[PDB]
Amino acid sequence: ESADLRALAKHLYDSYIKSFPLTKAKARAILTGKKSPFVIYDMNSLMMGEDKIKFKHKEVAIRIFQGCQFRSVEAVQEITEYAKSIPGFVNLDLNDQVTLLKYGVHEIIYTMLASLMNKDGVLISEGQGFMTREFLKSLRKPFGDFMEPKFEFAVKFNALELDDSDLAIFIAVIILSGDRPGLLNVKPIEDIQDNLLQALELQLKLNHPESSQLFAKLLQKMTDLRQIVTEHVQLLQVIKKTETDMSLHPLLQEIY
Amino acid sequence: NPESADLRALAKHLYDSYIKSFPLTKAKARAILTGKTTDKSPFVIYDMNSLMMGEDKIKFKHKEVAIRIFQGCQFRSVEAVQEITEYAKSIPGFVNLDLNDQVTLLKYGVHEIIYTMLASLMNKDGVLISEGQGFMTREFLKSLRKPFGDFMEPKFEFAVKFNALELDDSDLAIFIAVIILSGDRPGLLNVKPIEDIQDNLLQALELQLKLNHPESSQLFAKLLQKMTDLRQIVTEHVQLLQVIKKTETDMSLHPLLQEIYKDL
Ligand SMILES: CCCOc1ccc(C(=O)NS(=O)(=O)c2ccccc2)cc1CNC(=O)c1ccc(-c2ncccn2)cc1
Ligand SMILES: CCCOc1ccc(C(=O)NS(=O)(=O)c2ccccc2)cc1CNC(=O)c1ccc(-c2ncccn2)cc1
Repeated sequence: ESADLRALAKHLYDSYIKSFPLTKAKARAILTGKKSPFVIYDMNSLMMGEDKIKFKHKEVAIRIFQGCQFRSVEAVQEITEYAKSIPGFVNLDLNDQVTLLKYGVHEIIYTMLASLMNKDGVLISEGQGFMTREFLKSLRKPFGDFMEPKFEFAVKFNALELDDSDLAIFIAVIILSGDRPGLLNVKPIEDIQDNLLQALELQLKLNHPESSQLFAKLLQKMTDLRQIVTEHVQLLQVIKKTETDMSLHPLLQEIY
Repeated sequence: NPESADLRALAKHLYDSYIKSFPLTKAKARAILTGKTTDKSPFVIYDMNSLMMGEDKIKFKHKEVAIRIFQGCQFRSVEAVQEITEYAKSIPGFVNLDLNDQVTLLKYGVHEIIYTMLASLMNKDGVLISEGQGFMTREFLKSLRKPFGDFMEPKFEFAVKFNALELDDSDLAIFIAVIILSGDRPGLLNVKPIEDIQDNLLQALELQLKLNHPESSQLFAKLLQKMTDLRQIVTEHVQLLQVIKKTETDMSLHPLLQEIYKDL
């Protein structure tokens, strides 16, 4: 029966590679120094950064915020495509699929964002750039505390030393969460997640035999992700409440 | 197997201490709730006059109606902190930790445990109180004057889902131990020795659920995911309390609970 769990793990790994360009293994090689990325450590390297690498992604703090928004919008489509490759997912009630993606994408965004972070900064622009933790923290209120909680999570998350093959299954487990509000048919969702869970459990045991209770430790990080997401939502609200300089083009805002 | 043997020993030790620290077990609570018996029948409180006669029939160990009920839950919570603290000390390695970290684990751990153990005392219709002598309906509690009317409801919602896991006391003893030894608590000085203990606890829990619920696929994984639900409930609860102290300036909060809420 473990032959089907290994097949599922492989299936998911291949799909994850196809859907997500910048893998963790690639990002790690770049971060550690093993064709260096442009570094943004202050206002002037910022200015030159957009001059050089030029991101589709007026005020500096606002321009950075909006850039992260553009990337998350792309990430949602990459995630959506990955979800469709998870066995059983497309066979679910279409409203439920929509629901699972709607509530799942932020958790996955921050999970995968950790792959792009170390304690010193984050890879941006498909790894063409590196923007420092301190520079981000130096953005005026309340933008200077937007990325920081994510860095704190990443550092803890990255200590688990997961690889791409591990994360492919973990991500799929997040998507198939039966507790999302408004779901109409919870049974096949938890039935699929139960199977992904077994796959992840086995994967972690074979891949990290020396890492005791890694499975448990990973599931515990769910708490952390969700806390990060609700916290993020709340900051977004303050940006909405205050901040008049956030208004984009009518059509542009529709996209977000 | 010699590994497995040490894990079973740890499970037995924990279940034993749990029975010793917590006077009203889930097993007892379920016996009262399912109302099979004639000696263990609770007096039911479902409205005001019912509550009034409750005060007579029920010996409570410890003004306005919502307030007397609030102060009632506050007393019980404090009693629970004491019970949990006593249980915590029995967990191997706990008392050997940095004193400041022992306190930190308790501070952030006790509410998650209170609402875990509170689920043992609930069904969809209400909650056992005063050592199972009383039963207060969910509707009566929901009908309370705002904002007291919605203090208890999120706990009920959690409990019915949690209860569907069908855990028994021997399972819960270990799960509660795992909650206490949480290495991700804010302000922990020495994370590693906590994590090492928690690691051992997680092994014990995992084996326990497999032996006790062999037909329950991924119960271990499902139980751990409930820790997310617990965090949420505690967060909501604390926010609710901050609302109260501003609206109800004549309402007193117990100092121990206050110290727990402080910078939570
Ligand atoms: C692979 C998953 C997606 O990557 C994500 C996803 C979400 C987020 C995110 O939620 N950001 S955020 O919390 O909304 C934020 C707000 C204000 C300042 C910093 C961050 C960020 C990135 C990472 N950020 C970037 O890639 C990025 C950052 C800055 C720019 C940028 N900087 C200067 C000018 C224009 N763009 C472009 C991209
Ligand atoms: C280990 C089990 C823990 O039990 C707990 C723990 C926490 C809480 C809790 O946090 N409650 S609460 O959310 O603060 C709340 C306050 C007011 C109305 C509804 C809810 C409640 C109970 C349950 N409540 C009671 O046991 C209780 C309820 C009512 C009375 C009471 N009622 C009327 C008059 C006097 N006492 C006494 C105890």
